[PDB]
Amino acid sequence: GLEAKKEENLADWYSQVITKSEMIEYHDISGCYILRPWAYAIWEAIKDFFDAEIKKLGVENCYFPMFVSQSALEKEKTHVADFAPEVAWVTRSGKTELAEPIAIRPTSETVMYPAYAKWVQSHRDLPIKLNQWCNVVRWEFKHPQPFLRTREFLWQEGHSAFATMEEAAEEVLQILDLYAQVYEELLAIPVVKGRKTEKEKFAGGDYTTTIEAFISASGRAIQGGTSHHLGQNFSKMFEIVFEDPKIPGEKQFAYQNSWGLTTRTIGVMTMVHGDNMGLVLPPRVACVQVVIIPCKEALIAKCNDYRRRLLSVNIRVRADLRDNYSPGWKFNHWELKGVPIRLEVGPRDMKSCQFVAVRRDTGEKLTVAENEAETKLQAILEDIQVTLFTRASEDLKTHMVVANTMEDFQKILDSGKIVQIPFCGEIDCEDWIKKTTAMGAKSLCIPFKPLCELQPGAKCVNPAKYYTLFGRSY
Amino acid sequence: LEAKKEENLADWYSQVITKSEMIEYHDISGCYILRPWAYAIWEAIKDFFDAEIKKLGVENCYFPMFVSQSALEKEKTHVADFAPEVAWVTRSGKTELAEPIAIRPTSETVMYPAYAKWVQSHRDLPIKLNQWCNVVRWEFKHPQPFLRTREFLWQEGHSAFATMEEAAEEVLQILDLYAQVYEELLAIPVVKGRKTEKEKFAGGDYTTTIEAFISASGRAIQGGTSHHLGQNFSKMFEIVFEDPKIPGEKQFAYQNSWGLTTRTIGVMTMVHGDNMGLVLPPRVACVQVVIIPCGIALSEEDKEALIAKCNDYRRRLLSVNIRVRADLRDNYSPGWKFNHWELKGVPIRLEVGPRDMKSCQFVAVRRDTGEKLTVAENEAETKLQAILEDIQVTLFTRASEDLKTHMVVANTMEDFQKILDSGKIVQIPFCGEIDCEDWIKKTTARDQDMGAKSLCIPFKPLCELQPGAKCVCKNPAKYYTLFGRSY
Ligand SMILES: Nc1ncnc2c1ncn2[C@@H]1O[C@H](COP(=O)(O)OP(=O)(O)OP(=O)(O)O)[C@@H](O)[C@H]1O
Ligand SMILES: Nc1ncnc2c1ncn2[C@@H]1O[C@H](COP(=O)(O)OP(=O)(O)OP(=O)(O)O)[C@@H](O)[C@H]1O
Ligand SMILES: Cc1c(Cl)ccc2c1ncn2CC(=O)C[C@H]1NCCC[C@@H]1O
Ligand SMILES: Cc1c(Cl)ccc2c1ncn2CC(=O)C[C@H]1NCCC[C@@H]1O
Ligand SMILES: [Mg+2]
Ligand SMILES: [Mg+2]
Ligand SMILES: [Mg+2]
Ligand SMILES: [Mg+2]
Ligand SMILES: [Zn+2]
Ligand SMILES: [Zn+2]
Repeated sequence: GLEAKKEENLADWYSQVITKSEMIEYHDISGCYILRPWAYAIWEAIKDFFDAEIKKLGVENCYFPMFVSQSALEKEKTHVADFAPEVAWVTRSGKTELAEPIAIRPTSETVMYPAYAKWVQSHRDLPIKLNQWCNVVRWEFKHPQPFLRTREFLWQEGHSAFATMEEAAEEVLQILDLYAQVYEELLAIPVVKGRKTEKEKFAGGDYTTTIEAFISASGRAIQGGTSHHLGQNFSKMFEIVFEDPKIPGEKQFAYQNSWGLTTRTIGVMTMVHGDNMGLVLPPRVACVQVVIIPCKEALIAKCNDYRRRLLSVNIRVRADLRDNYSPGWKFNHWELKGVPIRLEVGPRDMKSCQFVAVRRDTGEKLTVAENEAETKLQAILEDIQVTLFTRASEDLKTHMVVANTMEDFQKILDSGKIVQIPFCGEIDCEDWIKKTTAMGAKSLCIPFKPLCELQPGAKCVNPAKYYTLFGRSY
Repeated sequence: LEAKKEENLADWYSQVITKSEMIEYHDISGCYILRPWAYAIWEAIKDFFDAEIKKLGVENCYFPMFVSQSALEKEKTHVADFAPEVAWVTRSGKTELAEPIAIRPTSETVMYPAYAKWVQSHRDLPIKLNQWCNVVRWEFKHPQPFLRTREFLWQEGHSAFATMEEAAEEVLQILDLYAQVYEELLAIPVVKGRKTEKEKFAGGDYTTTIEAFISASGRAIQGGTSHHLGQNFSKMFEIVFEDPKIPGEKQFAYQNSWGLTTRTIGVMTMVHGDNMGLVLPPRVACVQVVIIPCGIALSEEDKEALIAKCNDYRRRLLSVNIRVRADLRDNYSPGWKFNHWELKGVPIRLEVGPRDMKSCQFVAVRRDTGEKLTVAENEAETKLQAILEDIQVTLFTRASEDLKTHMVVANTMEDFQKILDSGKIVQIPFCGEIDCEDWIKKTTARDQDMGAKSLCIPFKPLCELQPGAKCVCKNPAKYYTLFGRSY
């Protein structure tokens, strides 16, 4: 039983939700968390979707080394100068000092791009589109939290190289849309697509696109996935060049993108859809969509007749026929785990050709005829998915509003909301917003489709260049 | 490709793995990039093994890569001989860590502390977890792409059971699955066996293994490992439960652990590769058939028609589940493509030219034999699928007969030494003592014209040991033991 309340102390509600759902176990190294099968299976569903989609775009899977040499990492600013403290360094094997220390990838640009330079000697050799599923380490400064901000995490990073800007620019938005599908269609989480401001964008790229999600219970936004156009910053840095097709002896630098998505997805799913009864799984990612619990031989045969029939309609179902646990225990158990539907069968319903289905999201008990099983259970699963998305949508609309001068901006921000405001775009101004609201508010993204069109000649909260989504964030 | 596999094995191997576009070199010694052509093979192995272990009830998870200094040293999980292979993170940025942290060389000390917390009663067993992950071992021995790399990808399975008989049954099920990966996927024959006392995982009860043979070097290699740990680790980490029906007794879990790595791909390369390059077994080839337009005089519409035919073969082949690629690139000649996909080891090259179209035929060329066949266009799905099956059987049959030729029996040290020096591995009567196995290693080095180590005690040796047979020292022999020079 979960005894914390998401409204009371978010930090202790989250800790008990991830542990009692058997998603997370704690490790003795700060910011490192064990992914138990319940959590890992969600990542695997995400991985199945994204991998298939990027494969349609021509991207191929690979695996590059985890260790990055001091020269390659230092080669040029993959990072900016402040990222250096988050890099973990190996300096010895056993008791023997390494001649030069080696770093654990915090990202793989500096591992991959020297090889890209070797593979590209003509425009024939482009595009290169590689993706890897792997683990990366960042010795994070902020307070660690499972799946939101971890010291080690799992991700996919995609790195693609092109002959022209226009090819690259198209992929950036293709990948971002796929990140948006993961959140919206898989995890039933609504997101805002946008571009990072000068201050918040990756210093190694030209522009950074992003999807931002909102976590009501904290009043904070969070970056869900990232898709950069690196332009020619890295190809100039690593000499990824090909020969001009028309002009003797003349070199062109490749255009590059890089994009990544992490297990942070699962934490956002938890923070958005979790309730005071525990985890709530969107059916699309639930490895168990229906759990069957009997409330011997006659009644179980009915339970297994339901479970074979549900498998026959491609529904992921588990029959919890264990005799060593009381039904009440099972109810609590699978509710904490967030199974979308509990299918209860008692002696009463069996004789009636009946059963009761309990949806995890709303709690309604539904009495359905036995014949009705595959058709009605799948209809409930799709309404749970739609219901979870609709509830989080209307929650996002409620907490994302518009203000046009600083005093109005703060009042909404202090009410636990994020707001789109007319913005200079300049770093000095964004710093000032950061400390005036302080607890300080950051820019989240410049939305592709802002709530309002910017008023003719409107000024920042210099003239305004764009409505920018601001808020307190992770 | 310049080098020849029989002349200089190391440079042939370096040339096959790079010109097949499997491997790229890194500036960290013993670390190698897995380009998509190699990684697709890993994915094929992964897809098979993963499905199989799920049938056995094993679940997938992911445990931290970092091992605290205290946890790694807290218990005797490994012999101190392994300490030099552990890589240590000692600082972030320029700030030294208060305590250094180790990179997982294996995950016992990370997992088993959590197993102890999760095991509170008999209800909590069995625990069967598997993780696909990367591991670091600062190898002293000569690193080689995929055979011995300082970072590698693997699967490690760790299971805990209430009873010994459950544990023991799984050890051999996993061993059998490893044997199916090598034999049915990679077409490599293997010898199942048990490791000698010297060669076993010191922390377990017994170690089973599959051993593979690489003829061109006359050297064997450990292809996969499956341990019964008994209760050695459950006692160290207190993975215990009280059976209420057995009041006053602590029930220590019976455990297994098992692992398989990207060494698989290197053995496949070494076993089936030839002087034209890689040879992929159809079962793991990410491209089973490459379609190449030939003979491209032709109007633009005619050329478009010939590409249309190539794409129609590609949809026909996809429709019966053959993995196919149409190399429709206009910037390379057909002859270039022939060589390119041969170096990559594609099982079947399907050539289509304009005369072939008008004739309603195509040409299929098998990578394993080089045989060219003219096939009727209507017969494409059935004939290509039949050839793919015969390639697979051909590759396994060749490597089988090669293993049979190079694995023989000797009952005297002098015969053992002579047979060994001919590039073979040998089953000999062996006492089993560690001192003796050391003796054999340095005598087979001294008296050679690299010492030989024990490979496994075969489950099914070639000959039965005679009553009162004595070892090749003077102690009696306990069992026929497979010996050889090894990677
Ligand atoms: N410590 C972390 N734990 C989990 N996910 C993370 C962590 N740091 C970054 N991410 C995620 O990685 C994705 C791509 O990595 P990237 O380098 O763009 O992150 P970032 O800009 O440093 O993120 P943030 O400001 O949210 O820490 C982001 O969309 C973010 O969701
Ligand atoms: N450096 C390595 N690179 C690739 N695979 C490896 C490496 N070391 C071990 N393996 C493989 O990992 C499997 C399981 O790991 P394990 O620790 O049992 O190996 P091991 O006994 O140390 O190996 P070896 O005798 O080759 O040194 C072995 O069966 C072997 O095939
Ligand atoms: C600590 C640190 C360093 Cl040292 C260097 C770059 C870093 C970083 N933290 C964040 N980035 C930026 C990136 O990772 C760019 C993109 N890499 C590919 C996947 C998507 C990702 O956004
Ligand atoms: C360097 C080093 C250390 Cl420091 C510690 C244990 C080691 C090791 N080298 C080898 N083993 C032995 C193992 O890994 C045992 C089993 N672990 C589960 C998967 C299969 C594997 O056989
Ligand atoms: Mg960061
Ligand atoms: Mg950022
Ligand atoms: Mg070893
Ligand atoms: Mg060994
Ligand atoms: Zn301003
Ligand atoms: Zn002996």
